[PDB]
Amino acid sequence: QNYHQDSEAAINRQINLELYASYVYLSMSYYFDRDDVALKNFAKYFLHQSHEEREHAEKLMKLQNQRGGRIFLQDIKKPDADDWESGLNAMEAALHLEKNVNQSLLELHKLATDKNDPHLADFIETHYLIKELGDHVTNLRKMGAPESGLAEYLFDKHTLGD
Amino acid sequence: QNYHQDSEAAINRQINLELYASYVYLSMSYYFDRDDVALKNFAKYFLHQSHEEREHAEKLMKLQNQRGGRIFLQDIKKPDADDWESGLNAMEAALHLEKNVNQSLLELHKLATDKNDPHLADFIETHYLIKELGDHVTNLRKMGAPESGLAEYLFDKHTLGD
Amino acid sequence: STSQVRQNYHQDSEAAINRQINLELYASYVYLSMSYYFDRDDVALKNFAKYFLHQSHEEREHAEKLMKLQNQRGGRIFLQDIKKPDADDWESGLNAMEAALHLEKNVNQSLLELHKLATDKNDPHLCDFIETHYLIKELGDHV
Amino acid sequence: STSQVRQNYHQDSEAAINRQINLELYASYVYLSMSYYFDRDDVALKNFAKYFLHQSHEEREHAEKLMKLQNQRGGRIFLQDIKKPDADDWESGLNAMEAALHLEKNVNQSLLELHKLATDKNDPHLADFIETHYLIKELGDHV
Amino acid sequence: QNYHQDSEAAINRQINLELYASYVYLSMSYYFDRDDVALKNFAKYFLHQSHEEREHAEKLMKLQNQRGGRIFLQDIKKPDADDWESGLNAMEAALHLEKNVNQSLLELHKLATDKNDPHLADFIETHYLIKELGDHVTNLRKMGAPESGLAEYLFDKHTLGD
Amino acid sequence: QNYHQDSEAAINRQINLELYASYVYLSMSYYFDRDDVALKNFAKYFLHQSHEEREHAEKLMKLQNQRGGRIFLQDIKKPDADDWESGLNAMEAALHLEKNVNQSLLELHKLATDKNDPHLADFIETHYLIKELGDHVTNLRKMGAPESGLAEYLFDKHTLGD
Amino acid sequence: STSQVRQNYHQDSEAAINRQINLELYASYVYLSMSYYFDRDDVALKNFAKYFLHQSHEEREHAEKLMKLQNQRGGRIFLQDIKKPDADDWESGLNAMEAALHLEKNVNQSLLELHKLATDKNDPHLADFIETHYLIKELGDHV
Amino acid sequence: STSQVRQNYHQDSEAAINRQINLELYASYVYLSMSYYFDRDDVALKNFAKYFLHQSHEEREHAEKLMKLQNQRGGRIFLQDIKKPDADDWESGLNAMEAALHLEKNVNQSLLELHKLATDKNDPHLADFIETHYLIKELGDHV
Repeated sequence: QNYHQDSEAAINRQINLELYASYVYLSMSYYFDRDDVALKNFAKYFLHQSHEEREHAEKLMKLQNQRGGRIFLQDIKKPDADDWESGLNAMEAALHLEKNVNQSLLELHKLATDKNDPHLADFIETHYLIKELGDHVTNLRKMGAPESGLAEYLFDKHTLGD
Repeated sequence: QNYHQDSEAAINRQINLELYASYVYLSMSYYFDRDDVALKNFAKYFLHQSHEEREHAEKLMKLQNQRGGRIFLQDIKKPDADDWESGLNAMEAALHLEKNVNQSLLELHKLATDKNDPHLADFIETHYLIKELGDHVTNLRKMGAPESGLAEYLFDKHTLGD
Repeated sequence: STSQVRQNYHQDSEAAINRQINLELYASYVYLSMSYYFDRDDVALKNFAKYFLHQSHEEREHAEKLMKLQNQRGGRIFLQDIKKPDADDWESGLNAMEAALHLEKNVNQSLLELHKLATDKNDPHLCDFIETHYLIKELGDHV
Repeated sequence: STSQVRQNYHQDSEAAINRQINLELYASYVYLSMSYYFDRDDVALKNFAKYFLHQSHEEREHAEKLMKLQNQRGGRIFLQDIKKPDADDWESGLNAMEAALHLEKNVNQSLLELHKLATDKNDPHLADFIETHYLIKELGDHV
Repeated sequence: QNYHQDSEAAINRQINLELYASYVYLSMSYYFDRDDVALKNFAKYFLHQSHEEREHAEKLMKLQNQRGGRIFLQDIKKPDADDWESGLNAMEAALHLEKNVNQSLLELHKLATDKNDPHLADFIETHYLIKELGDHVTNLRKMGAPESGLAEYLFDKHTLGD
Repeated sequence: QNYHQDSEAAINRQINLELYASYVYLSMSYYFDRDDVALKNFAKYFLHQSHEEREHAEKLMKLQNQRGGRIFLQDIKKPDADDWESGLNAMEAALHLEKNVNQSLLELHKLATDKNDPHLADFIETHYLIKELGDHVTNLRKMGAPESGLAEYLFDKHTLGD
Repeated sequence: STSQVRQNYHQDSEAAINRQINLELYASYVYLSMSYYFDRDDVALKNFAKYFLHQSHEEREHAEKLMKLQNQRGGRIFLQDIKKPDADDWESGLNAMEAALHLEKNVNQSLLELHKLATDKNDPHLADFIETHYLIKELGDHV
Repeated sequence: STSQVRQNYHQDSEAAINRQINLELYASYVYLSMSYYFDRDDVALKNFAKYFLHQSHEEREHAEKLMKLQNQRGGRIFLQDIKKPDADDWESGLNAMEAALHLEKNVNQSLLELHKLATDKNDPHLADFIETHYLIKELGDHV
């Protein structure tokens, strides 16, 4: 059967993908630590979400070795840009990103049809992480975002603080 | 006496009416829970008041039966619209709403002339809600909004968060 | 055009959800009116009055969960009229429960229907949700 | 033009409230006058100063209940001069004192007036408010 | 001596004055209670300061009666206007007002030269009230008052909410 | 050895420079207390940081007397301007300053090469003060600073209130 | 021109405060200087070290009380240079002591001067301040 | 051009930082690789799995300490690819349990080298930071 070698190939792509997002969210994070962006909360958000997607790839690697399979590590590609211009654009990307990262996670459940259903837990949390990202893109826009640097400052404070 | 069947008839209009508002209020709530709107505290506001107009119509049916009358339920008409445009518009509406809802709740008391004066507590409450409603429509207009999506955001947090 | 958060969510589902919403909403409305049959002195079963007000509120929350699901996956909520119960006077000993328990079928079935439609369109998120939101609504007696 | 919140609130009540605003305000002013007398050395009845300052802040509070009602039904508050009180024999043994009851009568009277005006115009809200507020305005002295 | 009648007549003009202050502030307060400028929190500001210039005139009449003098009560003239236009113009007036309230309070101390120095504790608190008024006027001006009605909202919340 | 006289000379330049830092942040501090400026939180900032650079000079003199050195005090010169224009331009000066105050604190360590490394602990916080200083300049410009004076009001409330 | 908040504040008072701000600050600079003479191993009077770091902090808070009055009355704070103390190597640390004597005197003096300039220009607020501030300042030194 | 917060930070130091940012990020990768090496049913050394997940996060935090120093001194963070755990041809018990020896060597070495460069460019803050970061790093491998 290719089912056992198709599915151990999927855990690896996701592991190298859920690790990628880890990188991007980290690159994003310290784009906001820098003095000429200086939105300490934007930093705190992604950096947490960066840990979340690290802890998420780490579960994939423990499911692999449980299911007998083997762990094929690939280069963690550097994100597409290291200057994310704006908060509104950093969100537009992490949205585009958790969506492409969620594209494959789906191909991983329709091809497993486990009785374990192990990952199904982290499939629900990625979806909670998408609506939150859309909600965050919408507010920035109406707030005459993104250019109004005022708008981003208040969102840093009143949305990424509580 | 037509008085026993007038009242039981004005009760059934109000029951279906105080029902409608709940529906209208539920529609508004999840018009803000949707990602192109994204004002959770708006969403939170109406879904409490929906429950409160619901709690208000549940009393009406317990009063009907307390009075021995009969409960003639009518269709809960779909609220006029499913997209409420802006926060400011949604408020202007439920102001139009709880005002027209009060109009017959007036026709109800004057046609009653009870010794029990039971709904007088809820008559006293439909009025606190209307003052608050204009109070919210006014703060919004002067905030340059709604053409200023910023405005609606800030109100979402500063007035609808405490 | 398209909502910025939509994924693997097929158009036949977005509609079927909105079907199940007006449904469950109808379910709150009959369950509601029902609690208030038993409450009339002609009946006087605070027990059975009591239980149907709760099943009204739980069915509405169900509606809520669904709505929050709709907007969660980027689909739009198009409400319809919550039709007045085609029932009118439920009444008698061991009564109208028949017309009552019934909807516990058509509600639950429309869900299992939704369950097969999700498997058809390979939407695993939708599947788990409905399975969580069928098991729950299970329990029939007393519940 | 019209305030966005008005409802079955007849222009006569709006003027009648505002007239009850200046009245309670005058009532506060006089009670104050009376109060700061019992304090003077020629009389030195701190018991009475005590009651008349307290009632001084309570008729002012009354006044505010009403203004908060005014802006609540949607009407506009027009304030007038608080006329000086006619009083001086602010002292004695069996006198002057009650000459203030004329106040408790005319105050409490203009209220019952406002109550019949509510009932003529069919504003059950204004009515239950005036009734609560007059009953609140209870009887005279206590221990 | 006219000094005994000088001072006891200054106490009265003042009693009639610090009373006026109370009245104006109370007029101001419920201008922000009404539905066309629903501010609430402003409203809490002045109505407390009306209490503070009432309890302040209440002390004046206790002193007159201690200093043997007499209490000559004059009309409480209606405030200059019963519409204040803008939170900005409410503050500006009370600055001007407390400024004219304080002018005479000076003519009251310079013409007293007591050993008791009674009112000198209330002369120090009307100055804390003057700096704080201009502090509220200044912030509102640079906010862009009034029109940007947006300004008066934020000031309402972030200045008067704490 | 000139070393004992170059280092005891470098201690005094700095004592007369971190003292000057104390004087600028005070002249800054009470330019915000004034009624036509009135940012109570801006004031609280420099009046605490001003305390931070007076405690900083008091350590220098105790180290001068510890290493046997002698304390040569100079005039504490009046700061460049006693009217700082804008919350943003005070931050640009205090930044421009803490960088020139740190320019010499460097020459003082490269010329020291202790086994004690006494002022090494204070070098690590003058750098925490600069990153922070730029972080606030950038939000201000950013916080769409300045012009719309409001910017500075929100920054006074939202960044400097917590 | 004029600040929106000034009253009965004469342009002389405005200037004599500012003289009083530079003074007190000069005091904090000398008292600071003194503490670290008693701190040097050549003197090793920690108690006198100790007493004079506290006199420095407190004559600086003084200056701040004064600045906050300036802006409180509506005048403008024009700061001058805090000159070095004429002192430097208090040989006999009694020279140190005699320095402060002529300091406590010139300070307390400029204050009492501010006191009669206030009586001159009929500014009862400025006067009560300087008085509290002088009484505060009095008190020899136990300790 | 230039960031508003840079001071005596030679561009040499800025480049040498971003190298150690990719280096210490690479190390998060290997230790992870190793860690889950021991978790496989074939090795079953939970203890070693556990310790390498610890050192994966603890060197990735290191990475952050660095980037945050970067943006502290005013320099710009440019990530590189986190190369795979080169892994010549290894994954059986008792294997390149080394690997990490040379890894810590090249990590701590590149650190120690960075110490010589601050000393050359007279950058005491960068030098003070790394001595701590290395001492922290030292002591560990065991027991």
